[PDB]
Amino acid sequence: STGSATTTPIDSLDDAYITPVQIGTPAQTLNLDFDTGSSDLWVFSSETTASEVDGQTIYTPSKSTTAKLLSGATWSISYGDGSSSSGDVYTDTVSVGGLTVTGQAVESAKKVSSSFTEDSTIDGLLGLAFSTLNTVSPTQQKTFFDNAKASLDSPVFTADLGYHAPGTYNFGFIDTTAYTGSITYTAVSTKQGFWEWTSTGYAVGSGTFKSTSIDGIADTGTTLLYLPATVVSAYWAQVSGAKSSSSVGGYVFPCSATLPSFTFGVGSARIVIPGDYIDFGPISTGSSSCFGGIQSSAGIGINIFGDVALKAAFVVFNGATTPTLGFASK
Repeated sequence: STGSATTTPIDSLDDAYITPVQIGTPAQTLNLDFDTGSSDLWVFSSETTASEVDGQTIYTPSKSTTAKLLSGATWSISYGDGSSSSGDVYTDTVSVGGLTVTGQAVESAKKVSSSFTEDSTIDGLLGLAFSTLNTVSPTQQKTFFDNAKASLDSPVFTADLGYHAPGTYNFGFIDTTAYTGSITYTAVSTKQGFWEWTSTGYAVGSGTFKSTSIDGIADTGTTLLYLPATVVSAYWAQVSGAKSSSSVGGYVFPCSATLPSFTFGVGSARIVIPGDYIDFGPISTGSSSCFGGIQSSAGIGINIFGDVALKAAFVVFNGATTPTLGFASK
């Protein structure tokens, strides 16, 4: 089997991407944030505290003939941005792009933090990291990918995120029309439950490439590119008037600037992030200070190749017995 679904930016900045997902029978379609940095499939639901729902579409298990309470199971998750959610668990039929899993754990939120409530466009998350990170207790549950894997034509999914445009998540096949050149594969460590890999270095604009190992994660659920302070300082030093602002919470730059590109290494291959991908616009409406898309990881504990990086590539998440990541230009 295979599946193929379009993913759409939630706003003009590409702050996140939403992908329609069918849950239950008859189908209830929710728009979920596919997140390769977490491992829970959770949704706004009929159980979510009413004051914490503001425009989201909800999953109502009582209206699904295939929903079953997963008795005694609870979940609770905290993300890198400080957001959180928790609740109970149903099993139900879940389909993405024509690919169906029966008996998928659908984590129904009873509570969500303010950042979720305030984002009316995101109806929940679909985790695509390793199932070792799933938070369901007392019986950990599998991701949609892990449950689909044995049925897929190839045990892979691909992320093809758009810059200010829709893109695609495919399951079970590699669309050889969707990228240019060849795919470079690189090793993955699953020790922390992430798609963790080591970049071979970076360049700023037309500058020379610096060969250096940068361990980090491929995380579709993170907007920006978070790298070591040395790398980030080297990038922003090439932008007149850029500075790190403790009041704003990262590097800002004059909105009048033209940003340089940023290149990262994948083995001997190179992915180039155009400068415009690094512009996240005014820090507040009407400001002439703009927020940078490359930020320091120093206060995180991990480097994160988020959407800023991943949208410059066609990315293969190879879930074979020995997982690997692949990157191609596009």
